[PDB]
Amino acid sequence: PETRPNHTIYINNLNEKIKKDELKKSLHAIFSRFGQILDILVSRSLKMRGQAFVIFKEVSSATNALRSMQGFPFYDKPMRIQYAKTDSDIIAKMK
RNA sequence: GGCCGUGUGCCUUGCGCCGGGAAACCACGCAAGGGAUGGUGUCAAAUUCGGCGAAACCUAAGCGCCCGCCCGGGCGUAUGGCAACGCCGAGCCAAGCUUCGCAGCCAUUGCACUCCGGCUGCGAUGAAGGUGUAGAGACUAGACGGCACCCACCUAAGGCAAACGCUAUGGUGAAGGCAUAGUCCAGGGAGUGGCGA
Ligand SMILES: [K+]
Ligand SMILES: [K+]
Ligand SMILES: [K+]
Ligand SMILES: [K+]
Ligand SMILES: [K+]
Ligand SMILES: [Mg+2]
Ligand SMILES: [Mg+2]
Ligand SMILES: [Mg+2]
Ligand SMILES: [Mg+2]
Ligand SMILES: [Mg+2]
Ligand SMILES: [Mg+2]
Ligand SMILES: [Mg+2]
Ligand SMILES: [Mg+2]
Ligand SMILES: [Mg+2]
Ligand SMILES: [Mg+2]
Ligand SMILES: [Mg+2]
Ligand SMILES: [Mg+2]
Ligand SMILES: [Mg+2]
Repeated sequence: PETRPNHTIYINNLNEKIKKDELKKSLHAIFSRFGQILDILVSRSLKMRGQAFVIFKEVSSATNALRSMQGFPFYDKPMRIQYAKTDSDIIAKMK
């Protein structure tokens, strides 16, 4: 249902057809009114397909995205949203 | 269609040998013979532009030489030819591969930060191999070629085995297709004309 506070959020169960260059722009404008966004990682590989990571500036921007856009029908499919249990390599360089 | 020689290519044997390889066996340098060279299926495309190199054989202008000189001849001799054929640069190519773009189905609910599941469908791509390279040339199929597999034989590194050892993803089963089987038309047989010496 929910994991533990983190800047990055683990998203799965999505439409597995939209291209990498297209899906990055499909998440930019919709998930912007929560705060500053860092980077979005998308992979079409068998392990990572239908899965995406989204990183915000602060926890407040990440928690707002967790509640306001919870279970949004993204391309005819609702999305499962959890916090990333493992910290990203981007955040560790800043801390 | 058959004999007698010539050169070049080819394999076998016998011998050289800073080479690659674990070995088998490739690669080379040469010398002496023609006995020996698996199968089955599959692919039929690009076939273009230039350049380098060549023996046997054909020939003798220039040279030397001799007919005492000249006049004419005679001799040798490629730097002239033809050509088996050895390659090279660029473009291009059918399947089987190496890697990407898009579609389609079968899967998969998956926490990753460098990147990665299958199968058929074109399009693009690397590594072989081919074309270029036949008597001018043209078309047809095949194999002696490309690809996949099978068989025989050798070997045994890696893997397996406590171990005698076992096994190929390693090799070997010639070159021809610089036109091979064929059809076709060039060329000689069979004219005339140019160039050359
Ligand atoms: K002969
Ligand atoms: K050796
Ligand atoms: K050839
Ligand atoms: K062994
Ligand atoms: K020929
Ligand atoms: Mg024989
Ligand atoms: Mg044809
Ligand atoms: Mg004279
Ligand atoms: Mg005279
Ligand atoms: Mg002679
Ligand atoms: Mg000559
Ligand atoms: Mg040529
Ligand atoms: Mg031709
Ligand atoms: Mg042998
Ligand atoms: Mg040929
Ligand atoms: Mg020939
Ligand atoms: Mg022929
Ligand atoms: Mg004539």
